[PDB]
Amino acid sequence: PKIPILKLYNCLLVSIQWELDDQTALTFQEDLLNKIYETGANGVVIDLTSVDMIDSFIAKVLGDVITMSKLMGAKVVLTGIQPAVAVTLIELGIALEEIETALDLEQGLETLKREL
Amino acid sequence: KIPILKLYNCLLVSIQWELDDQTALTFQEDLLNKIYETGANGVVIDLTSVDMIDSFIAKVLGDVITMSKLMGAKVVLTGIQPAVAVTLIELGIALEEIETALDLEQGLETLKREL
Repeated sequence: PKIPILKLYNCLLVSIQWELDDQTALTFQEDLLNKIYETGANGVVIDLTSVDMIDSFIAKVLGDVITMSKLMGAKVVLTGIQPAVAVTLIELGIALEEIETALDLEQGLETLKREL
Repeated sequence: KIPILKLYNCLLVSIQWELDDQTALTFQEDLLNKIYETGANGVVIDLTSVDMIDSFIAKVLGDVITMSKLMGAKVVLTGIQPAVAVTLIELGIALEEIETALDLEQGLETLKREL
């Protein structure tokens, strides 16, 4: 079940809306970077509003895809992190300081535009 | 399930899968619910990645557009492929009422302009 990526002008929009799977997150990390490279988008906003909990594997995947996307030249934003997910990100801890984070998808896109 | 994004007062659904008849009704049921929950005035359905479609799914696509109008939301279809265009015409669903655009951004633009 590939997770979709939306291209809106110069931004990539992602919304995860189900329990993530180790095998799925790896495909998502693989797919997002290709989409950045194929489209040359300036910014990505990843929505985890519908993600109840995550594992350490996903946490590392999520942290790496933020770091990798920035290297390819795209500023990244996370939105909708729930308390359960926030705890696991802190506990590894993949709460990278350079994580620009937002409360909601709209706000993240707003923050994304003002950064650029 | 098919994910649906909410940007301000608009719904963006992109179908990057291969949709069977089972998924289409799930989509129809979920989209009409999403409008009612969100209070969205417009929705953009991107069919750019849909290689082909069948007559049954064609019909649900036409019903979704017309049903969402009744709820008060405007529907724009984007990225329809030639193969899909043949099937849509074949059923006769293709009406002047269907508002359509080439890609998601143009479809979203057409939406804001008419609201």
